[PDB]
Amino acid sequence: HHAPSYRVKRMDIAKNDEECVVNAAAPRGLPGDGVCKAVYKKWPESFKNSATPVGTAKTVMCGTYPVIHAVGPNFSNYSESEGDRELAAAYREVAKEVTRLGVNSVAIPLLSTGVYSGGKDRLTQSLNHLFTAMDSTDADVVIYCRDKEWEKKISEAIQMRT
Ligand SMILES: Nc1ncnc2c1ncn2[C@@H]1O[C@H](COP(=O)(O)OP(=O)(O)OC[C@H]2O[C@@H](O)[C@H](O)[C@@H]2O)[C@@H](O)[C@H]1O
Repeated sequence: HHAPSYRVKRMDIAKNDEECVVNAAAPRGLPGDGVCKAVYKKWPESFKNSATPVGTAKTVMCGTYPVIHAVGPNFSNYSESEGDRELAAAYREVAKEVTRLGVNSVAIPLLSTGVYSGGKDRLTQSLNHLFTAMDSTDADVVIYCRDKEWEKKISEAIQMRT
């Protein structure tokens, strides 16, 4: 009867202490410069056939460690309304994969808030879609970020719901 939790840590997600990781991935499965740079350095084997459409997630094992490649929309290319829909959908697929995998915990970044943000601050938009998808799972969720002001805002959002 474990109590599922949310936490946020400001550090490289490749150093996570959870049972699986979510990559903020690209649709063609190519290595990138954000989270995906770290994921490719740490779990390169998980990039075999990791390509998957925008708005979806695809899990590839590195050994027995699952890497869930979730592809948020690039808001430079999508309208605000369609990009919002694809971002929500990518997180829904993450929740389904976390559940299917049976893991007790997952390390997760904020999708579409960096390289794919279209130059806008999307912390709240992305975090709220994360909660909408993950709230109904019972895995411990650890959100990884790099910006010190974002850490505070994410922490505040978590705490105000408890
Ligand atoms: N190693 C990291 N650990 C934790 N957070 C990180 C890390 N690297 C970046 N971040 C932060 O994670 C959030 C998501 O940013 P991106 O990784 O750039 O993801 P996204 O906006 O979804 O862009 C995906 C695209 O970037 C490429 O890396 C990827 O291959 C894809 O083409 C941002 O707030 C970013 O500052």
